[PDB]
Amino acid sequence: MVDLKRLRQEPEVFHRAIREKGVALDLEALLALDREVQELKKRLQEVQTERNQVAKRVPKAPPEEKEALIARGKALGEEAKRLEEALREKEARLEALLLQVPLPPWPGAPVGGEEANREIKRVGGPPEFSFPPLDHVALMEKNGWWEPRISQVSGSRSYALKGDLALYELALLRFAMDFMARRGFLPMTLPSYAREKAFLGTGHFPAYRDQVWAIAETDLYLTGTAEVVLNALHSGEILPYEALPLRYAGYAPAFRSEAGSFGKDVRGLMRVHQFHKVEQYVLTEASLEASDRAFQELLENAEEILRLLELPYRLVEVATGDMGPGKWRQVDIEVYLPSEGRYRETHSCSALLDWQARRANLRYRDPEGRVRYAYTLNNTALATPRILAMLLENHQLQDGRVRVPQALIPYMGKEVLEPCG
Amino acid sequence: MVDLKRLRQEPEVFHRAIREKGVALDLEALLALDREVQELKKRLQEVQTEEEAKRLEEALREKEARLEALLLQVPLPPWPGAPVGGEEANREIKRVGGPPEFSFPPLDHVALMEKNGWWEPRISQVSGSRSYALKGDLALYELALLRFAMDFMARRGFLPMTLPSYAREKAFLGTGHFPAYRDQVWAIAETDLYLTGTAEVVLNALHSGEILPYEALPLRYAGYAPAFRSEAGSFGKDVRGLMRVHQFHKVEQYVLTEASLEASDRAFQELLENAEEILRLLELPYRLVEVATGDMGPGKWRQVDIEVYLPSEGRYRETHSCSALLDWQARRANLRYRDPEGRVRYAYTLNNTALATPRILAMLLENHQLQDGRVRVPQALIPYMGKEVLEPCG
RNA sequence: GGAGAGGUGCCCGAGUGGCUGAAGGGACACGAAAUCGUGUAGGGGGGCUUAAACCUCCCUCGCGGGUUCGAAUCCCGCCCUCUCCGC
Ligand SMILES: Nc1ncnc2c1ncn2[C@@H]1O[C@H](COS(=O)(=O)NC(=O)[C@@H](N)CO)[C@@H](O)[C@H]1O
Ligand SMILES: Nc1ncnc2c1ncn2[C@@H]1O[C@H](COS(=O)(=O)NC(=O)[C@@H](N)CO)[C@@H](O)[C@H]1O
Ligand SMILES: [Mn+2]
Repeated sequence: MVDLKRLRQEPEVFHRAIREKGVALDLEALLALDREVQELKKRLQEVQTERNQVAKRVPKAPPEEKEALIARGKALGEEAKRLEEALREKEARLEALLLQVPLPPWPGAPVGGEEANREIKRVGGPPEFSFPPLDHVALMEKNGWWEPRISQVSGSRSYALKGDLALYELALLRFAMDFMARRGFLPMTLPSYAREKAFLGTGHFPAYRDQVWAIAETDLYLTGTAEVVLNALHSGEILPYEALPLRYAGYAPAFRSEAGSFGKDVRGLMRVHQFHKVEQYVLTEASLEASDRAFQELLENAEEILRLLELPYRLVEVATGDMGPGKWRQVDIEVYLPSEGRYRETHSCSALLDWQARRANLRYRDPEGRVRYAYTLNNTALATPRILAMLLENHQLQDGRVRVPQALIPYMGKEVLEPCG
Repeated sequence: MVDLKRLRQEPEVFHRAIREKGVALDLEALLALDREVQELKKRLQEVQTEEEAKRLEEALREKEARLEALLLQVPLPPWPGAPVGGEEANREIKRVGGPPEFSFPPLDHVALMEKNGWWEPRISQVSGSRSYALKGDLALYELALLRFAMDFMARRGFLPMTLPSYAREKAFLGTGHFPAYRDQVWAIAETDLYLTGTAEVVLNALHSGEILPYEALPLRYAGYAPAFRSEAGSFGKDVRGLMRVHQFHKVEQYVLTEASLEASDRAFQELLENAEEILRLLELPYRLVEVATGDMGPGKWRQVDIEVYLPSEGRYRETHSCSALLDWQARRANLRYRDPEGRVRYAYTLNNTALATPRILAMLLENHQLQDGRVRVPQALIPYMGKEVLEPCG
């Protein structure tokens, strides 16, 4: 959600954002409807002022006028009722249009679609094996960690791990939580479902609604990320300035429909319906300086996690057309997956300024007493099992076993993962 | 699913089981409908030796479809040692550990959560009633308990597994969750998928259609998966806080064994001792409860619940539920094995909770609370938490 | 799936139709141990103004709608909380 007052006064700023982000939105029709709504409000307020007048002047009034004054206030009520209905319809349509308005991206973001995504940093590189390397699926098959029977049970885009790799998945999640905890972030375990209000607050609705699984015969939807829950926690609250910034490390199972992924990542751990993810969520004051600081921290935290996992990664600056309607800036972190001979996303670091805060009604009281919309940020801490794909391939041994990075030995109690069958 | 031939030979035994388990099922209408399917098969065999033949096959389909939906409701006879009656007839087998002694008025787990800021009650507005969200050390504690249960089970000879929380209809039918407990399961809209209330649904479905080798038996699985349940109660101390919620985490013990009462009794005992030893290591007072036939479920041969003591309520609360189902699930899920004589037989299935959060946290908080309001960590969990006492956040 | 009790400002809480955007107590801040005094919601129009400040009007007493001359108060739907039952 953008500032409506700012939208009226700098509309070309938002029209340029619409184009660069590929949003299908008629900004002029939006501005036309807004002017209708504002006019109709003025009318309603005119009737409501008379309503309140007449109501105040009925009690102490001469009986000879009493009848006429009550009948007059009754007609005022019937007209306000007619205006409220007209205003209710128009504001509904204006809401649907306003939920599509994108936030203008930061100038440094490449303008274009996915093609314009541009690498900015690279740490470590493709490993050089003195043996023919195996893909992660094959490694799991060799070590007996893969349960292919799960597709018969649960359908495509499902997975089930066996043996040490199952314990490895749960260790990776705790490894990420412990890391985030000792970086100042408050750990939280959260549910994986919420009502529509929460998806509207983050921006997942309406733009990404087909990516969400709904729970039938309920008003609930399965969340694809703990961001949905963490962002909705403080809706309608006016937080104190001294509480800021809020740094949350929320773990929750994730569910994703993966609509429109027909033909992409059909086999493996890369693109499944249900996974595990530890989320970084930051709520800070309405300051570019503070947002830039939190953004850098979220990136560094994710990078450090990958450094401890001993994985070669790269940062990618995401282009306007691949960035999302609400994003000021987005930087993806990609880890190299040899079997695909290319880097694959593992994290997505996003600054959204007040765009989510204006949807979820996230506000704080600054030191001077002014209530202002906060700025929100989020980034992956660690998500399984996609990360396991890189871990298996980058840490495979000659004999087909998989090493465990130094930082994970205390969690697993072994230096090399033991096979099952 | 019960054996058809067994049902024809001894119908009185399955009348007794319907009465003692209280199943809304007319067995005489099922038997009559079974005879009616047999008569239609006697007409077709006379046409096979010698349009009218296709009309008898279009009636057969309908009759068989009705018979199948009605066979899925036939209960398994319980073991004689099970009390007859409802929940009131549940009999305490034993109890281990005494109620805790406090030199101060104990707090309930919600109050302990409020005091230390381990609670996020704002989740009710985000996700609706009957939800929870943990903060600080209690959040870390929940994840520690799950890894602890998986490490324990893995050292006890069970194969650890991380599993999805959704499956197709066949898997719920295969365990018995469908059609009896359909209204306890959330469906995923615009899919043919349903959210599982227990990893039992996935573990039982894995080997559907396979003939397992005798040597591979017994199968011992410790599957972890988030759990989803449509009914988490309404309000009150029975559901308040961490006690009953729509989504939770559970580590599931699941055993598939050969078709012998000896093998099943051995497995049943193992599932108990595992949960008991988990509760022992968690330093929690618990008790075992034999479940009566009417509170047992249609497919259960024997069910023992394990309950843990909750001081604020001065009562025991169910934390584990240990079941033996003989081949009642195997006949639904098509779980078969080859015995040493080379004969294909339906296997026996068992399951029991290993550990489920966050309900177990309610007992942990109240039983291990200190005077100042902190909560100590049992020795078995210090390596997982890195501290002896849970520190507060807010 | 039911029964009863509720939801008011920073919190507890008074309000059986207008004297209530709101008493009293606590908390906090400021000013003049205890005491006294003052202060203590958000949103949106309009006037004036560069702006701010100031003046004025409208909406919100969990959310939305309805009744009425008039609603925090009465009705309806939804949401949440507590206690007892159902599963
Ligand atoms: N379908 C999927 N299967 C497996 N992992 C996935 C899937 N979708 C996302 N992930 C993992 O979750 C991470 C976050 O995904 S994201 O949508 O791009 N970003 C977010 O959700 C933000 N909340 C920041 O985490 C991905 O980088 C990837 O590691
Ligand atoms: N709605 C719920 N909220 C919190 N915990 C629950 C909930 N439902 C079940 N549990 C926990 O999960 C355990 C297993 O529940 S059970 O249905 O009785 N048993 C099973 O599901 C069997 N598959 C064995 O686990 C319970 O004993 C309890 O500890
Ligand atoms: Mn209910």
